[PDB]
Amino acid sequence: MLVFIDDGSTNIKLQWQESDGTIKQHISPNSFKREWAVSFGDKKVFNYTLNGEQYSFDPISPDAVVTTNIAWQYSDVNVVAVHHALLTSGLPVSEVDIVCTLPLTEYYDRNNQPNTENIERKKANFRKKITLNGGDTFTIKDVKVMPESIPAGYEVLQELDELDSLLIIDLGGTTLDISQVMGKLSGISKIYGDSSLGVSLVTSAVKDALSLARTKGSSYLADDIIIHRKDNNYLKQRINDENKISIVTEAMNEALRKLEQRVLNTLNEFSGYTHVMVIGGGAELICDAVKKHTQIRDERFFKTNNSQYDLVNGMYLI
Amino acid sequence: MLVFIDDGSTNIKLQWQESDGTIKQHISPNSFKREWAVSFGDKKVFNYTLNGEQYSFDPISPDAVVTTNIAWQYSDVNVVAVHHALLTSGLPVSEVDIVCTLPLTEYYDRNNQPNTENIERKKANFRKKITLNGGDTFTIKDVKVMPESIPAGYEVLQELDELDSLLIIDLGGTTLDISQVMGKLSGISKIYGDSSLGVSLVTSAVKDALSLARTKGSSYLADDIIIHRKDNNYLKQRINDENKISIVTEAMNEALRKLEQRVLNTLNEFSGYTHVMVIGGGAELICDAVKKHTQIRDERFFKTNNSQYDLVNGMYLI
Amino acid sequence: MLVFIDDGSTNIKLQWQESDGTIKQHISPNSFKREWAVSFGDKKVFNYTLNGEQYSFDPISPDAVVTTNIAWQYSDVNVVAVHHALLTSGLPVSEVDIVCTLPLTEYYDRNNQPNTENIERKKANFRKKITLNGGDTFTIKDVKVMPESIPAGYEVLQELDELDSLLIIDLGGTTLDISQVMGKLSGISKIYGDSSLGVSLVTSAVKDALSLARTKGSSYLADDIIIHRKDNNYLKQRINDENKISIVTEAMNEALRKLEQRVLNTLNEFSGYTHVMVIGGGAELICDAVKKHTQIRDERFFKTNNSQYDLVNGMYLI
Amino acid sequence: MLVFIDDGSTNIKLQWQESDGTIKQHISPNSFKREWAVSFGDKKVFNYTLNGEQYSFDPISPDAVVTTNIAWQYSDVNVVAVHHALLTSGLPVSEVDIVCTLPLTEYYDRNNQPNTENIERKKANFRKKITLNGGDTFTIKDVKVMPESIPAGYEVLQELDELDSLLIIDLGGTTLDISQVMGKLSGISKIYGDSSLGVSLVTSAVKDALSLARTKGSSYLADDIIIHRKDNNYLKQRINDENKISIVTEAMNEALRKLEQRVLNTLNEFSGYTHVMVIGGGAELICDAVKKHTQIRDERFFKTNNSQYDLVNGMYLI
Amino acid sequence: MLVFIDDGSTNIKLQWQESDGTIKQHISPNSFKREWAVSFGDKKVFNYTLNGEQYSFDPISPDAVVTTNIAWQYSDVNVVAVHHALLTSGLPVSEVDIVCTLPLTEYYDRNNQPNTENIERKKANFRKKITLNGGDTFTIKDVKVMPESIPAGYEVLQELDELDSLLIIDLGGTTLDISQVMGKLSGISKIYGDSSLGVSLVTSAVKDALSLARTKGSSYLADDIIIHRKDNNYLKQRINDENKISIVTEAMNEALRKLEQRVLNTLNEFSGYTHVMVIGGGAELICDAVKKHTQIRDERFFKTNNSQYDLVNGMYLI
Ligand SMILES: Nc1ncnc2c1ncn2[C@@H]1O[C@H](COP(=O)(O)OP(=O)(O)NP(=O)(O)O)[C@@H](O)[C@H]1O
Ligand SMILES: Nc1ncnc2c1ncn2[C@@H]1O[C@H](COP(=O)(O)OP(=O)(O)NP(=O)(O)O)[C@@H](O)[C@H]1O
Ligand SMILES: Nc1ncnc2c1ncn2[C@@H]1O[C@H](COP(=O)(O)OP(=O)(O)NP(=O)(O)O)[C@@H](O)[C@H]1O
Ligand SMILES: Nc1ncnc2c1ncn2[C@@H]1O[C@H](COP(=O)(O)OP(=O)(O)NP(=O)(O)O)[C@@H](O)[C@H]1O
Ligand SMILES: Nc1ncnc2c1ncn2[C@@H]1O[C@H](COP(=O)(O)OP(=O)(O)NP(=O)(O)O)[C@@H](O)[C@H]1O
Repeated sequence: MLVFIDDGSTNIKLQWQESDGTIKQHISPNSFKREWAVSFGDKKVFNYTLNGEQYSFDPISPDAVVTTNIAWQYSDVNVVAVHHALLTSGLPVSEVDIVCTLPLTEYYDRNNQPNTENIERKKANFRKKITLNGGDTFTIKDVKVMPESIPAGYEVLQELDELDSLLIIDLGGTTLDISQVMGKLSGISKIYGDSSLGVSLVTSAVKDALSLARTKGSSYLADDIIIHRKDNNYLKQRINDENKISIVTEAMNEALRKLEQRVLNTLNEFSGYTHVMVIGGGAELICDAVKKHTQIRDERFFKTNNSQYDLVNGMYLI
Repeated sequence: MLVFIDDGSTNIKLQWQESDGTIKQHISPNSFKREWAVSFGDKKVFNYTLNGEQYSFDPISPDAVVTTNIAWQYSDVNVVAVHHALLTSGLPVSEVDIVCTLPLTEYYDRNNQPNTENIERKKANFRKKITLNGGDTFTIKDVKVMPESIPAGYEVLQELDELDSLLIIDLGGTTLDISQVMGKLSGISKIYGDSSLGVSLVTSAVKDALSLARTKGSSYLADDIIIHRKDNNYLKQRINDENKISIVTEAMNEALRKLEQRVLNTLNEFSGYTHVMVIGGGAELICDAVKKHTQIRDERFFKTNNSQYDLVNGMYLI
Repeated sequence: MLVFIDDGSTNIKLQWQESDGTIKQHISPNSFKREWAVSFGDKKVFNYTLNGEQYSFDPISPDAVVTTNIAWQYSDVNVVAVHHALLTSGLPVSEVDIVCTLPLTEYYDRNNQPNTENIERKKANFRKKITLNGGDTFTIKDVKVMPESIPAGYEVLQELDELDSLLIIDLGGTTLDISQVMGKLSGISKIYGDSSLGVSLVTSAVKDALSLARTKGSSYLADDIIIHRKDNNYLKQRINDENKISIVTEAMNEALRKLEQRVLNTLNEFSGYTHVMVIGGGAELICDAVKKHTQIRDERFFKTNNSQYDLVNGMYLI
Repeated sequence: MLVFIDDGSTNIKLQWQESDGTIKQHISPNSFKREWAVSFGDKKVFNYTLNGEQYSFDPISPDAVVTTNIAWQYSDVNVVAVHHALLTSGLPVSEVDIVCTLPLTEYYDRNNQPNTENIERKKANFRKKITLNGGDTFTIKDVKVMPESIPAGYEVLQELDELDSLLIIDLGGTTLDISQVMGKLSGISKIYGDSSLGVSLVTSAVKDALSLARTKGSSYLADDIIIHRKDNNYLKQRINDENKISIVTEAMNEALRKLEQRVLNTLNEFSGYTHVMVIGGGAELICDAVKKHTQIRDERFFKTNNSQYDLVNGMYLI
Repeated sequence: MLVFIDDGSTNIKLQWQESDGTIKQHISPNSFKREWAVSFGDKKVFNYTLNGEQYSFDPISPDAVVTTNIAWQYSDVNVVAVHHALLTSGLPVSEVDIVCTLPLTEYYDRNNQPNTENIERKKANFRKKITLNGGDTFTIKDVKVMPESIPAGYEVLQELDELDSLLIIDLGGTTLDISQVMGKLSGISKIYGDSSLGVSLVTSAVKDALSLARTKGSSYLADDIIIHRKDNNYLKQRINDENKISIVTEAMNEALRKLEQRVLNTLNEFSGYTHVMVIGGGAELICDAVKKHTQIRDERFFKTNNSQYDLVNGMYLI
């Protein structure tokens, strides 16, 4: 099979069609500790070994390595993460072939051409050899790359025309990727990638707030707080023992407001967009401010019900 | 081949006869950005390099260089534009020979003789060396020039007589060129060229109106508005998000009315014309006001169905 | 060669015998604009330079200089006109010698002798130096003058007798020249020259009528109207766009009738004429009124088929 | 007030008597660009709006509209020009009444009577509505016309007699107006107007010479060169950067010599003048050649110290 | 005090006269990171808080925000920058009143009048409330604006005359501002502002070159390279560890040559300038090419010894 992995910093997204026309979407959060897991026998398992150090999954605790740093797309951790995600697919273990991502800024340069060097460093990373203990790993044979902007506009761009342009706003954990594509993928006017502007901004405050609230925890738990920002009762079941939900919520809310400003300022680098779309899990978080700031009328704004998956789906339906 | 390029400021017009008696008319809008295009592979392409800077096509966005300035007929951009136009001809890439234009005022002087200096500066411009990346460019060998007035009257002038005169009104993007030719090209009484009076007058207001309407765009898009001035529904599909079609249409209409006055005033420099013709894409825009102002009876007024092409056709059928 | 130029105000008439006994008659209308002609290469040409100003031919348009003023026989324009006429002869360019005209009043004075002063001013005018651009002009060496009356009667006067007299009426564009010659050129009784009575009278009304009819034009075009006064259809092909042929024809007809009166009044200054002849292009216009007013019987009235040329032929066949 | 405006093509001349017996002469050069002026606040101002287009003053640069064309006496520009001139008078803004000019040829026709049609078209032009921005314009109520020949001879004609005639030569920018008036305004023998023979002849060569000398400029600057033709040092302060003062001066001198010829030829249409006067700013330029050509003795030749103003003064002191 | 801040994109320039007739010039580079500075106590300090986010100075490292984007004249950063600059003046902290800049294109519009809207948005920006921690900030009371072209010509324009024109070329980091002012500030013929043509062109290539040379750095460091382009030894002390000075210098030199072309092309929009001046820090970089291209003689070309300060000085000495 050719199988699609959108390897994001925080979540691996898979698209893959079992020959029965069965196209499947499978997501896997990345949260890895640099040591093995301790067993009590009932499929408690998934300890991986690669180039000295070893790893195993941990969703909940600190010293799961933080992956918001830029160079995640050449990390050894990345290889671990992707293997682990595909090992929980429900696929027949085998050799297979894949397509993966690069961030917008990685492919390109001063004269807006493919950065073959960085593209190939990427391909080479998935050659690294890795062992899971009691069990065989899938083998990853052929690798190719796509950028992280275009394909999420795919369907919408089709029924657009030839003289108009769709602004695709991709906000991920690490990177804000913006592209303007004129009227189908007939043309791509302008791209922009800002690897310092991600959802990380608030997560990496709220981590510190949770530590103040005596809940020193994983990045994943912190994101779980951000996802359920609206229910104070839910947050009671996660913030360890306090009336100081109050310290955390306000610190979270302040830093949330301060994300918007810098993201919107970045948008005013582009103009002449006829249609505007917002994809990525972070779309949920900024959607209304964007829609309102760009004065687009309802029919020209498309924001989907599974924003998190738009990109890998697009990669597939090319 | 000898191939005919009417190189207008805004549109390159080509006439060229494949030896099978096949004479072809091909037009190409000029809209170029001073940087390369960004690829996704499916003949996405056409990045040109000449004397330091580089260029690529963009129909839609600002910072495509505005070519309404006078000196376009010695611009490096011009060379780019003409090469690009011929690269989309469907011709066998090769060495070839061409004829091109000069504006009426460029050929001539105080004692109404050829301005060999300006004629030769023109020829020399098409010697400039240029590279397109993955592909070979046609080579332009022998160059000659014709003026931008005479040849569009050619057929009509033939079946005129010898004692009467045809007024050819050429309105282009930059230049209003008027000539009076007595009874076939047996004689040419009077010429006149006004390089400050072009269609640009309205385009360069409506550009600013579109920016007010939050549609900061290419000259080409603005011309597309002017071409479809009559359908408010069409203009809904181009004016980005507004009841303020209203601001744009009136500003456009006012500036349109104010073109006519200055063009008609210019005509009252000539007299004794028996026959009147109007050529160029701009003919469409002023035709009725001229016809009515000059009190010519129907049989003496000739305005064609492809006004935009009259000149290059004339160049050819000499 | 000695070549004959009847230099009339409006038309240069040439007579010249190629040594093969080949006597040729060639006429050239004078209509000159004080600036050079504009080329498209196909023998488009004939720009002359003399004593500062320059000239070129224009048959059709105003600001061709009007030559009905008296002093035409010392004008610099005259030199231009005569050179131009001989340059279209089909002669081998060279040095040559010529005879030319003077009006009746110019040769003579109070005691009816040659006016050597005016005769010599005339000769000196054809010494003026003149350049045509790409080409050599004929050189005019020896010059002599004849008066504008006698020689047109030449053949008829021969077979007349010795006791009877022939009235020669020369009506030109500027001048009415009348002479009575008794019985061959054995004697010349009486001359009379009226330089204010020419065909100009009607031409210079009809010019203004044509301007009323929005056909502001050359003197030549106006004469072309006068020549084809009889065909309303012809005049439709020249009068620019009107039911107001009506304004022009009546104004022309009125002024035509008013010529006759003053010319006939002038004739009643002479008496005792046995034979009457009318020469010049204007003869056509007044012939019947004269014939009828002078009650001459048919056999004594001679009006030729090429009245325009009678004088230069006479100059030659002396 | 009844206020006198000699509206010449190039300069508006005003005469006007503040009720304190204060008669004032005020002149204003016409040089107008078809767009508004850009402010820095210190009475930087004078932007006028009339019938679509707008205007403001510019003395120095090209695309100030050239007003040497004939139809200036029905131009909308004319109205602008006259308003502007009167706005710099130092008059109390108000309703007022005026007398203005027409060229000699405009008043008259084939039967030498007032051309009421053209006289009234003139009157109607000054009804046009015009706005200056921050400020009120004078209102022009009652309008009458005078011809451009007679009144400049006024005083001199008074102390002439009744049997002799004064030739008034008016040379303006566009028009050569000549009149012969017998012995006071007791009679006017003959008029003549040549609207193609003005000072423009040299100005419109020297403009092109200045462009050759890389000094592409206003008509006004060119006239400023003509006015200071005698000081090479002055012309150093205006001709932008060159030893090629040499190219300009000779081209100017040649075209100057070639004016004289055609103007003198025009004079030989008149005769029997006892007294000769030369008025207009152009008088300065041709005075000596005329005086010498007409062999008038000193006491019969009157050429004034403010030739430019003779006409408007005459209009007033009728 | 009224104190003069020329707020340029890259450098704040101050002029201010301590009542002792003491006029002072003080410049401050803008380079700000969106987080606070870390102390070791010895006046290590200058952390500012405004509308959520905070800022502090950093000259040396990336993620100091790049201010070459257009909208810098309404940025919150701008307010920070200006406060910071004035906090290092050596002034008594207080309420004070200021004048500041706008770019040429910001003041004006289609009908060349003040753009009150943009002028007032500017004034309002300096109302924003800001806190520096341990210390009081100056309070900015009254604000007015001047354009970025005129005042740098001030002294020179005074001793010019009234019929000639001075071309002031302002090249800044973001904007090329050109103005032609006729003979003192008696008149201003033509302005032009190109906000896409700044020194940024080369800086924003050389930034990327430095990253190739493993010296990923601040804009300021990159400018420091450009300033000391001539000493290879100096550049050894800044380019981190390489024989590949070679990669950087050539990339810098190429992009430098390609600035000139586009700036000179822009100049050929103006003509008739008698005097030419070049101001701004960028003047140093293009001076010779301009001087040579415009063929001005030495005495008409003025380029000062503190080009960077010409504008704020002019603002003051109005
Ligand atoms: N439904 C959601 N509600 C709230 N927060 C969410 C939601 N989905 C995702 N997030 C958060 O947003 C973060 C970044 O968005 P996401 O699109 O998942 O990044 P990614 O694709 O994994 N990485 P990348 O695009 O490479 O930066 C996630 O890690 C979560 O913390
Ligand atoms: N069919 C049309 N309807 C309306 N506007 C048109 C049409 N065709 C052209 N135009 C407009 O008229 C402008 C100038 O006419 P055009 O003849 O196309 O110029 P050109 O020959 O390419 N250039 P030039 O003659 O050098 O100024 C175009 O750029 C369009 O904006
Ligand atoms: N065949 C003709 N029919 C009608 N009108 C004619 C004809 N030939 C000439 N004319 C008119 O008569 C005018 C004067 O007669 P023409 O004899 O041609 O003058 P000329 O000899 O050239 N000049 P001149 O004798 O010096 O006044 C011409 O200019 C024509 O307008
Ligand atoms: N004192 C002068 N010395 C030299 N040239 C002058 C002088 N005064 C005027 N001129 C030139 O002569 C031109 C025409 O003369 P002028 O009398 O000023 O015209 P006008 O009366 O304003 N116009 P008009 O009579 O309608 O053609 C001016 O535009 C100047 O170029
Ligand atoms: N002396 C110098 N030598 C070389 N480069 C310089 C010099 N001074 C300034 N520059 C460069 O030129 C750039 C822009 O010129 P500068 O006049 O400083 O801009 P500004 O006035 O601060 N901003 P703006 O006019 O709004 O674009 C600076 O940021 C430097 O990179």
